[PDB]
Amino acid sequence: GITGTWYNQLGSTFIVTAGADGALTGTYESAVGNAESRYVLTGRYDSAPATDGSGTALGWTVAWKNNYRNAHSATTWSGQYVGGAEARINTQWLLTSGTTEANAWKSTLVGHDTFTKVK
Amino acid sequence: GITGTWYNQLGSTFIVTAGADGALTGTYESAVGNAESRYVLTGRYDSAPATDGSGTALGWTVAWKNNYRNAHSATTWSGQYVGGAEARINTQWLLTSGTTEANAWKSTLVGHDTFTKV
Amino acid sequence: GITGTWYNQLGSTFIVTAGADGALTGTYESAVGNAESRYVLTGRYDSAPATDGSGTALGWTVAWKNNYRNAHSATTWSGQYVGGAEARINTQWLLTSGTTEANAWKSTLVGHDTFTKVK
Amino acid sequence: GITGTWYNQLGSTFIVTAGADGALTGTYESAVGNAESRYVLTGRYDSAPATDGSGTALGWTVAWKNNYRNAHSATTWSGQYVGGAEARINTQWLLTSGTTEANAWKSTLVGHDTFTKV
Ligand SMILES: O=C(O)CCCCCNC(=O)CCCC[C@@H]1SC[C@@H]2NC(=O)N[C@@H]21
Ligand SMILES: O=C(O)CCCCCNC(=O)CCCC[C@@H]1SC[C@@H]2NC(=O)N[C@@H]21
Ligand SMILES: O=C(O)CCCCCNC(=O)CCCC[C@@H]1SC[C@@H]2NC(=O)N[C@@H]21
Ligand SMILES: O=C(O)CCCCCNC(=O)CCCC[C@@H]1SC[C@@H]2NC(=O)N[C@@H]21
Repeated sequence: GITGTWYNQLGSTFIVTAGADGALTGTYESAVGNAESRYVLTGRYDSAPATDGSGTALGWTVAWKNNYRNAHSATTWSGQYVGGAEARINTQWLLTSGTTEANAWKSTLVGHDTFTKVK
Repeated sequence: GITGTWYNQLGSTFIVTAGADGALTGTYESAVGNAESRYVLTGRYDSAPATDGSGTALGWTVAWKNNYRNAHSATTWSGQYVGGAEARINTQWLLTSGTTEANAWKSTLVGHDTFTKV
Repeated sequence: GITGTWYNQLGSTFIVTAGADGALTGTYESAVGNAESRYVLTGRYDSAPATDGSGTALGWTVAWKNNYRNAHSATTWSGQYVGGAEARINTQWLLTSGTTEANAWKSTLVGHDTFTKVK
Repeated sequence: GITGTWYNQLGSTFIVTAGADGALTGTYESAVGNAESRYVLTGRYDSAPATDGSGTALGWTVAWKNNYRNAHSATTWSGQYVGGAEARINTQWLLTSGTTEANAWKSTLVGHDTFTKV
């Protein structure tokens, strides 16, 4: 159910393929920030979820560098997939920028994104 | 400089290989929590950091399931690599557990880990 | 505009009074967790906001101990007030529990709450 | 044990008084960021921690505005006090800046600070 095209509240696009071994691979296109075009993403997910009523834990990373731009930063999203008629991935994320050692204290942003599956 | 064996402050070991295009691949062994043996890890890093003096942005994920246990959770570390004599990777992490909807508010833990090659 | 009664998506209630010196004082009643009745809250807010189109930065803390229960934990909410016809306080929070030194790594939860002002 | 003068790893000084019912009052002086002089701080702490061996839960807020500057932001630290010979306060913090709606996604920074009386 994870595999497919998803969009978040900002208009960003997340295209992912879930592998049988727990691997997530795909491309991400961000509606905001210092980004252009597609960026490679790689992640992991729990391929043997609990079967009560719980979500599937997962996470993925994107380094903001492709052939067109490099923002010297990486974002990791951690959250869970909640399947159903209306599938959603609720996340919390951390965006770290490469900084000198003096600005290190302000290298990391934190937010939350909710993704909606197309079709 | 990233490629290698790293250890954090809790006793975990992180073995990673950094590929030429920004890929991070390896295995993780946790010292705490519901965990036993190695777990596969994957991530990405800036394979062209700035030349000022800044660290190298990176991140990776470890889903806590292997052929022995499944804690139904995944951790993502976000931080930066800083080279030099005493190379370090400073990160902050988010641990999300699969939960029912009524427990989603307390699904995520947050912490910080410092990795060194010592 | 901050002063008043607010509710979040979980059904929790936040009654606050904003002082002229940047102080926030009031009571909080949580719909979830190890809590019962009212808990004292104290915080600070930027009493001289930018006047472009931006929110007002603020934060407050609640220690989960009152005369009825003690959860040995404290939550701090950090966010901004966005006034208007439909006033909202968008937050991110950290809940830390007192732990032994060995469980310290798992002492802190992180989430996000959106509050809606009544009337 | 909480009452006193504390310092973090960046050079900031935290002067607090802990009241009998759980109130935290004091002043903060930052060593980094847009900041100059002391800022008022208020918080709460568990005024009846458990007797096992656990730390004391606490939190406080500092709005970054005083009679000299206004960074239009507020930081909240959440963590715990651990007594003993080398008393420490370990925390994680969230720094939110007032933003326009189109910049709300990047309104909040997150970090961790360790305070000692040294
Ligand atoms: O590098 C700094 O110091 C930060 C500068 C401000 C933002 C610049 N942009 C970037 O670094 C890359 C864009 C990241 C986009 C973010 S990741 C979390 C959030 N979700 C989403 O779909 N888009 C945003
Ligand atoms: O504390 C508990 O066990 C209940 C809370 C839910 C978490 C359950 N999941 C786990 O314990 C999975 C293993 C995570 C261990 C973490 S990842 C962040 C930190 N760094 C490290 O090297 N080990 C710990
Ligand atoms: O103490 C632990 O180890 C955690 C145990 C699980 C939760 C127990 N509950 C508590 O500690 C106190 C309840 C806090 C309520 C939280 S604060 C953040 C969130 N917002 C809101 O309106 N309610 C919840
Ligand atoms: O890096 C910048 O200045 C742009 C990012 C927005 C933040 C603007 N606000 C400030 O700098 C206000 C002062 C915060 C300083 C922080 S609070 C967390 C950390 N601990 C400490 O003792 N000082 C720093």
